Amino acid sequence: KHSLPDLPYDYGALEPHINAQIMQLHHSKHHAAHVNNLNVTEEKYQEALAKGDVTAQIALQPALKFNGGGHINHSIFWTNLSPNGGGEPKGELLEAIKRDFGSFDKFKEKLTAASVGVQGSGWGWLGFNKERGHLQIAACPNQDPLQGTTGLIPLLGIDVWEHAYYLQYKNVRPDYLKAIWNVINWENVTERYMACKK
Amino acid sequence: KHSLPDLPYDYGALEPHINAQIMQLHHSKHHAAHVNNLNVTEEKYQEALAKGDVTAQIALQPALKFNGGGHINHSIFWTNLSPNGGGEPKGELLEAIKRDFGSFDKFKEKLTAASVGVQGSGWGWLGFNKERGHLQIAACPNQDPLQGTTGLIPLLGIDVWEHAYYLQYKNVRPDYLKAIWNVINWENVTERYMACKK
Amino acid sequence: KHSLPDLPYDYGALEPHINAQIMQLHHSKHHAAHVNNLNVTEEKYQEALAKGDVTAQIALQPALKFNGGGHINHSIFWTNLSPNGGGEPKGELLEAIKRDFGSFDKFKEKLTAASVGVQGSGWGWLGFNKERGHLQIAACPNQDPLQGTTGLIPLLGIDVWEHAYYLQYKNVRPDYLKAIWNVINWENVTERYMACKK
Amino acid sequence: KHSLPDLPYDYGALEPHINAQIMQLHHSKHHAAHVNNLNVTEEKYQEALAKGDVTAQIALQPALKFNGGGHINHSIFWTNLSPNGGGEPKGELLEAIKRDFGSFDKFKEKLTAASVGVQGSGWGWLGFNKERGHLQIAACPNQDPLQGTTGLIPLLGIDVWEHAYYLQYKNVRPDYLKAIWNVINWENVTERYMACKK
Ligand SMILES: [Mn+2]
Ligand SMILES: [Mn+2]
Ligand SMILES: [Mn+2]
Ligand SMILES: [Mn+2]
Repeated sequence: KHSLPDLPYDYGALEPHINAQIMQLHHSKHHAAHVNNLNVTEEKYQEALAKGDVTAQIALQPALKFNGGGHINHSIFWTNLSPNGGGEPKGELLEAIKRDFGSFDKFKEKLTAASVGVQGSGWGWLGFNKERGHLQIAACPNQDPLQGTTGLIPLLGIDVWEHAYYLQYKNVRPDYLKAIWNVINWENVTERYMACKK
Repeated sequence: KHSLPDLPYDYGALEPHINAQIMQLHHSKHHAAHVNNLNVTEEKYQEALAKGDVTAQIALQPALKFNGGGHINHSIFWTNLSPNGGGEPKGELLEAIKRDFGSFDKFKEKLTAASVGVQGSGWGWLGFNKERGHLQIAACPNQDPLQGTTGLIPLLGIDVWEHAYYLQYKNVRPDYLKAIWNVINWENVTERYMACKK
Repeated sequence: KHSLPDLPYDYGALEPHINAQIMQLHHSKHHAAHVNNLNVTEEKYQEALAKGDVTAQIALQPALKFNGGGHINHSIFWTNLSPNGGGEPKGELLEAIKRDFGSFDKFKEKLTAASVGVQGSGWGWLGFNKERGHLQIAACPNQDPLQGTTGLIPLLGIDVWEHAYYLQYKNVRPDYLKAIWNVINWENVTERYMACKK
Repeated sequence: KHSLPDLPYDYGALEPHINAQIMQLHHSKHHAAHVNNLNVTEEKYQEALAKGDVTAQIALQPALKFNGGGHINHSIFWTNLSPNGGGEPKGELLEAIKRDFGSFDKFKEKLTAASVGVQGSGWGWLGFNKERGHLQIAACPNQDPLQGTTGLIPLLGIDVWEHAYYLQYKNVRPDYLKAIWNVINWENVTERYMACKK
């Protein structure tokens, strides 16, 4: 049974970068719905699987990927942010960024571009390519999860669905991108990165 | 050269169903952006086409469909709404609705379902299948335009991108859908339908 | 579990419309591989579901849809053909074909077009739309199954993957489509169609 | 106006790795049809563009990408092969492969996996990522061209559509992949790679 995880901070902890109304709706409504729907879908898949009903398993894929992915994505997203975040990472993660993108600032331009480049709903990601052994930027549509659809280990995700920023920045997604850099929990991203050094 | 058409009414003409801030942003920003992006992309295609640069033509497709589609969809959308709208259509359109969907209410349930069913950004459409000579409902992702991607002639469209309802209804897309029926310009939908019968 | 069904005829029973080597490979190798891969994938999904591993479920979707779809599609296809086939259906099925497509010949022109119109691998289908209560022609990419991805009930399928015809007709898919009508099992298609009106 | 490029060798020049029947059909029929379809589509697109018909432009995208990509892909493919090729590439290309994939053998395994991994019709590619300045392996569906859809510069392509191997290898695609390494034109692959060093 999946559950809506608790945020590591209060709804207004990311102000003024991401306002309180967005955090509350995003978490209590959007993420919550993904969780509730995911549980129903999984139960239905178990029933279809037990019956060897292939058509039913196939028909359930859209809801499983969408809500299952949404659960994966938002859960990671909350840990990627912090009221004590911002600045730049340090140590091995910082060195990997320089090595793979030239500089931290160049990395920001790249992740920003991937995030701004999404037409429609989606996510921008900084990931780790296990076979190439280096960092890699990628964009995902709707709620398609990074690992489940590309194989890359997610380290940092940026939600660019309109509900992630509209109330505060309206149509100007770029302003939202410039703002979010102020609340990134580089400690969490670093931990996720080191988990790859397994 | 494509141009941003003026709305058929003022920004606040659709209150309280779709508020003034939504109408103004939707038209002055989202649609406005599609129009220029479309014109720039077409001029770019003209140059690639002239040079027989196939890679260039292919790389421009996402922008052309997204903004070209954005222009087509929103242009139809404004005409589909009216401060004097609402109610039910009459004549041949209504009879086709009864014939193809059973009743006006059943049709409403079906278009609402298709619209509510869009995962991510998209549109819900009531269209006309010229091949079969009857009505047909369909959903399109992002800005993919109905006729250009399915062959169906657009009669009535419902924008379900979060920017079309979020500032007012937040995450409750179903409440937006319920509200929009109050401003449907059935005169315009009937016109588009009869034109398929020219 | 799932197992490879036996053909309702010998591998060379559809000559000279579809030669023996194609029937043999298509059934004993292609469909066979789909079954074996399906069983393995279902087992993997059962494990991922039990552990609540959503990423694993997502990652397995491509293999599940492709091989599960492959098993579904080929199983129907074998029953849709017969050495004692060809001609035209009768009774209610023919009645619906005339009503929904104008005539049997127009129907053939339409399904033929949808089949030849597949760019890449896929299938052409004559299905039944339960909601609208009438026939509907649709095309599906790769092994995506008709009902699982469109909701339409499959009645007659035309495999347009190159392995369904290349050994005999090479690149000329139209020649293959022209020939297959000589072996369509209208008894089976009528049976499927009657099962829908229940 | 686009034209079918002559092969750099005779149809039976790649025996016994890729027989003469496949080479003749692949070039004179498959590639040839893409060229014709491309010219016809480009012309129709020019007509639509001139009249500002956005719907017409969108409707033509599938045929343009499919046949334009087809022309791009096969044109590169022909130059990627040679009766005097095979073995390992000489010069910097090999050092780059060692750097980015560990060794030549590892490189072959990955490109083979990416090629065998295509479900349905498609291509396997060894490309060059200009932004990251290193080699990168990717797979593309149907005829979607590498540079046009991913931005990666094509260096070596492996056609895995069934028409590229079925007449000779039937369903055993892995045997086709094994055999193709014997005719790789590393001179051309290096030529394409050096053009990326700029
Ligand atoms: Mn979100
Ligand atoms: Mn909109
Ligand atoms: Mn098949
Ligand atoms: Mn080919």
